[PDB]
Amino acid sequence: MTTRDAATIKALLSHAHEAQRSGDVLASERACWRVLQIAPDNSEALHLLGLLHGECGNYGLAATLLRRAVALDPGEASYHYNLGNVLVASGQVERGITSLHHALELRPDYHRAHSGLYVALHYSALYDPRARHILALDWARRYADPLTPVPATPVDPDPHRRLRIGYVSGELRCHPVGYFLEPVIEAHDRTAYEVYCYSNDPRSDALTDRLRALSDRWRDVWPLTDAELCELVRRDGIDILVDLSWHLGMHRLFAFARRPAPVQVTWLAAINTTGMRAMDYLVGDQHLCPPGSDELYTERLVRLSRFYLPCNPPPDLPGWAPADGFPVFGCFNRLSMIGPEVLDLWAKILLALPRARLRLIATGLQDPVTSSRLMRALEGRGVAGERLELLSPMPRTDLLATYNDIDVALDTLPYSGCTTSLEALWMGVPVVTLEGADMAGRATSSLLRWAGLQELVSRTQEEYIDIALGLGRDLGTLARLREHLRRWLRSVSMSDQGSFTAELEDAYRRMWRDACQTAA
Ligand SMILES: O=c1ccn([C@@H]2O[C@H](COP(=O)(O)OP(=O)(O)O)[C@@H](O)[C@H]2O)c(=O)[nH]1
Repeated sequence: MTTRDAATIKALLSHAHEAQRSGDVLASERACWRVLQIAPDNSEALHLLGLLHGECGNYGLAATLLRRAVALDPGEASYHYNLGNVLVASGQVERGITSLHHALELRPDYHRAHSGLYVALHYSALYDPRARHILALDWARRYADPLTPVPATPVDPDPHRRLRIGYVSGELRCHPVGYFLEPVIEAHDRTAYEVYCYSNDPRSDALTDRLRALSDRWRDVWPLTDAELCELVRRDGIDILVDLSWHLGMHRLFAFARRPAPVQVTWLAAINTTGMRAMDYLVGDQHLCPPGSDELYTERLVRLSRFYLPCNPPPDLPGWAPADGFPVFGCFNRLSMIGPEVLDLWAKILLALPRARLRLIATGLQDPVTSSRLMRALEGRGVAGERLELLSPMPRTDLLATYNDIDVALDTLPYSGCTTSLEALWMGVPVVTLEGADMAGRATSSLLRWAGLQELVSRTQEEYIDIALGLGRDLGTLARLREHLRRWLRSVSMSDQGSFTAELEDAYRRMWRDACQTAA
């Protein structure tokens, strides 16, 4: 006789895939375990448990589930793809890049692995701006530019009429994207603009409920094809469509590829070009996007004369403590951003201030394997591993509150942080950064320059060290900077929401004028 197993597995395996596509993680996981109880060499279920734990941040389990899936079926490109992403996210950038290469070698038309690879390069100093640029263009040429028509003249090209703005993202939720979009959506001038949001992910938390309520129109987009989304955007009559996700998120750039709107913009998540002809504008700022940078972008750079994001803090802000070995340095950035280049500098700072402690908080630090590897990485640079204190990730306000126990924040290179740096300043903690010759290494350099704190902005790695040393020694400059931030916080709490979105609206208007104008 034979067994009904194969049928039971298949029903569990499709149920598991539905559960994960709809957002129900705990249900997809338990179904994957049920498959492995019956058939523990099932590489499809190993793989899916791999993804889910990778999304949850358990990179230790994730990686070994995905490596076992690779061993059982090494020809399957998607198993290599997802292993590469886990490895990059865990801090092992070069090992992940290799895995991403394998996925492309096995399936040369893998558009998600090609993006992932493009993204991954920004976490490594080994790939210059020319290499990243080329790979992006290569992607666009393959998957985007074939779909793109020539720019048509806008419908009802009235330079002064009320404009419809469409925000397209798959991280409209408790997430940097959602955090910076909320103020913009609330403060948009309804006399001159109308706000459509296109949510490209099913996860709907308290912030999505707020974004939905603040939007004029909503639209849940994840179940639609790119062609279906295009005919939806066209029917809504969107004048300016905005890519909030970029290559880093659950984007919808093949819908953008077709030019459903006459003005198409990438903003907020972008750290480099999309590579696409179909993207007209990228919205940055004057410090963020350096003078000779434009040749690196298919989009036209829009250098706003303020910081490229709204800096007003949330209402539920923990509020500052009276302060409290000194000094405690801090870096609450993703592990992908903490590689060999940064660790070399952080070690040199810790040798020169032999009592100072470094405090990292990120996803993956719950696993002993990844915290051990980080401790050992520092000991190899002559720094005792006990001086390094690693913490598992926390809720937003709980994390904000732990800045009270930090004297100075350190920013990553070559991929500069952004929202962690802003969060630090909100809690009266100064941030030391390197200004890279590169948009991806300038999110903090810009922020700091626009907030008056140019003295915390190094142009060289040895200057980075010196600034961090200077702050660890002098209590006075710390108390000066803590007050500068107290005044800045209040100023930004009051004006910055409306001040920013007016400057952005000014940019949207000039994009629109120019679209109508050149039809004459
Ligand atoms: O343990 C953590 C770490 C981060 N975050 C939040 O998620 C964001 C992720 O920032 P990231 O680590 O990607 O660095 P960034 O790119 O903002 O510099 C932060 O701003 C925090 O608000 C959190 O809730 N818990």
